Order: sequence, then C-alpha cells, then structure tokens
Amino acid sequence: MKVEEILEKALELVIPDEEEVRKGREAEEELRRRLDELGVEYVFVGSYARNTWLKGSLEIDVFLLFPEEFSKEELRERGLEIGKAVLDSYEIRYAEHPYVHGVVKGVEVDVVPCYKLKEPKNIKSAVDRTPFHHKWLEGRIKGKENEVRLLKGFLKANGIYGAEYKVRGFSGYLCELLIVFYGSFLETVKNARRWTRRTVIDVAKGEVRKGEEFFVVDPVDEKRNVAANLSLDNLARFVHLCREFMEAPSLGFFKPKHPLEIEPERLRKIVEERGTAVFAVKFRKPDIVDDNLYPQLERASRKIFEFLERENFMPLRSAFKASEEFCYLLFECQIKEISRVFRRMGPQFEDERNVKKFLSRNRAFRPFIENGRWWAFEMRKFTTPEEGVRSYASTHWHTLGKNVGESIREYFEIISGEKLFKEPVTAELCEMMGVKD
RNA sequence: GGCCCGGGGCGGUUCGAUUCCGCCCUGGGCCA
Repeated sequence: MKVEEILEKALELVIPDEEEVRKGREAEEELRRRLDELGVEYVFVGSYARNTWLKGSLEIDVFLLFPEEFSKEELRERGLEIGKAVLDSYEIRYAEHPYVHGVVKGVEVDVVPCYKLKEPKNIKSAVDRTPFHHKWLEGRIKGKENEVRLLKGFLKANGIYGAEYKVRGFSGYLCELLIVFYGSFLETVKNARRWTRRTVIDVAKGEVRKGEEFFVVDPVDEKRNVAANLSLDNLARFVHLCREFMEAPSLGFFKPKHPLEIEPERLRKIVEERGTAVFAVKFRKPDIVDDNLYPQLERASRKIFEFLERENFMPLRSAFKASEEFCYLLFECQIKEISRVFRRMGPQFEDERNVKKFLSRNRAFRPFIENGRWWAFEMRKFTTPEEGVRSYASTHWHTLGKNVGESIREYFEIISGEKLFKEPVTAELCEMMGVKD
C-alpha cells in the first residue's frame, strides 16, 4: 500500500504495550528505592531511560558514578557489592571491565560502574562516555521515541541491528543519532538511499559531507565514529533495503524472516545442478565470547578461502556457523578436481644465469620455451579442494585465529557430500548459494 | 583476550622476494 499506512500498522510491532511498559515502570521504581536505601549515586541511562527500546527488549541500564580519583579496582569491588545487594539474582559479566547484571521484579538489569566526570576528554573507558551520550541525547530525542523504534524494528528484522561483531550492524546510539539528524524513520530511510561508502554524517555540525569512509561523528567526540563497526556490506544492504522499502512499502520489512528449514533432499539436488564442490571444516568451538569467536571465524574462513583461490580451486564463497558444541567453516568451489601437472613461469631466455638454475632442478617432464621465457611442468601435492584444506589447515592451524586456530590443531575434519547436509549447516549453505524459496 | 590497520628486528617456497606462504616487538582503531 502507501508508506504512511504501513508505518502506522508497523508501530504495533515495535512499540511496547501498556503491560511491558508498566512491568518496566514498577521494576524501574523498585530499583531506585533499593539504590537510595543505600544512598548510592546512580543514573539510569540507555534505551530504557529515554523510552526508545524495541518492543520485547526491556532492560534497565544503571550507571554508578564514582569520583574520578577512585581506583579501577575500587570501582569494581564496590560496583559488585552494590549490584549484589540490589539485584534479586545477579551474575557477573564482562566487556573491557567487569559489571553486574541480573533481574528485579522480573526485568533485565545492568549495573555498570563508571567515573562521574566533567569534560568528555577526561574519559578513560567506554562506560565513561555513556553518561555523556545520554546527556546529549535526552533533550534532543524527546517526542521521537517512536521513530527510533521503527528504525530499530526495521534493522533487527533484516538482521543488522546490533553493533557487536556477530552482526556488524547499527548500535542503538547510532539509531538515535540518525533520528535526531533526519527527524523521523521515513526521512532516514529516504536519505539513506543516497548514502555511499564515503559518506560522513556529522550531527553536531548538522552536516553531510564526502569523506574517507562511512563516518557518523559522535556529537560528544568528533574523533569517535559511531558506525565504526558497521561493515561495508551491511551498509550496502541497508541502502538497498531503503530503496526497496520506498519503492514497494511493505509491513513485511519489520517482520523477521522465516528460517525456512529446506528439505535436505532438495539441497543435494541443487548442489548437483551446480556441479561444484561443497565442503566444511569442522572443529570444536573454543570456549570464548562471541565477540572473540566471530572475528576469528571470519579470519579462518577468509584465510582458507584465499588458500583456495591461489591454489586454483576457484572458490565461489565462504561462510561459517557456530553452534554450542562445534563450529563449521563452509566453502563452495568451482573445481572438484584439477590435474596434477601445472605450469610455472621461469626466467627469460636472455640471462643464462637464471635459466641455468631454473633448468637445473630435478623435474619429471622437460621444460620448454614459450613467447621468449622458459616454463616448466610440475606436479601438485594435492588435486581436490578438500585435499588442499586438509593439508593447509593441518599445517597452518596457527594463523587462523588464536583460539580458533588452537582448536583446529588438536582436532578438525572435512565433511562433504551427503554427510554434510546432515550437519546443522543447511540454512547457511542455502544462504551462501543464493538458493531461493 | 581477541580482530582489524599502520610501522620496525628472522625462516620455508621460488631462477629470482621487502614484495608469495608463515613464525618471534612498536603505535592506532573496533566489540567498548
């Protein structure tokens, strides 16, 4: 239908209802009491304070303000104590510095220590500028909360909301800065259509200019880039999503995509139709945080891809899947098998010196002259993609992530054919080959 | 801790490497 009509109905998918709101209100209230019965200096921030939390994602963030002089450990010890005392049930967590997380009257709570500061430049850690962002934002985002959610509801449905390494999308702060700059969801979507990989959005100066890379400069620090961890392809996917949304508005842009558990029978057929080589490197998932695992899987998946291209197996694409127990590096190659002999380029006929050394090597077949320079035939140590990765992974387990690599050294295997479609990697495999349905 | 980027002290591969494939420091950024 028409845009406006779609946005109206979409709100019902991103705006929290009376219940969830009340539930959050009474939780918010109780939390302040307990905190004051202890007389603690606190400041509710984040999406909850400013009423811009995507429906069904309720979570109260509470930053504790300690004097600048207090030590790092002092903030941790005392921070922990207060979080322990105030939460129904706690559960320490980490991100640059420890912090306490738990539940109160039934809702998600984060209790984070940080230095009460004046002047964004004295900042010593992520958590320190959070209060500032909140500051800059509360006055400027009032009355637009609902536009913030449409944008969040939009991004999450198309799997690119969060800014953690597992997604490389848009952080919530980024979403609000984009609303403050454009005024509403529609205007944000309309202008995003003209975004490029060299676009710089500066809200403090209220200006859009051409720069070295996608840069949304932080109102609080002209040096920080709010979309810094937003990947090039996810930016590209967003620009393309807006062009489509404006062209064919659909409430279907705010709804998650159906997993589509394709029949393992239809898949084998498709792979046959492609005539390609499809395989996976499996290994035990290192026991580490997703912020560390994913960048590694990307590195590993990447290193092996390049080993394949220079090795001549014409790799189409790579992919990767991490479950609870194992991790899979997926690959598809245009070359199931390649000949054992290949040609290597020798020196020009001109200099007898280099030619002499090149013609002095023990070779199965006689080298020849072509277009002025010498070349030699030679044998490969492997002729299929899987053979190559088996050699490569076994001999280069390092260089594939500190942890990921260390896991491959102790154990790994190559799965192919029927045996692979039985593994939990089908959705990724379909996504990778661009199977449509 | 990890990943990315930008600099400095070594092997294997190759007729031939700073330049390919990798292993041991210094400054930036990112999840923060």
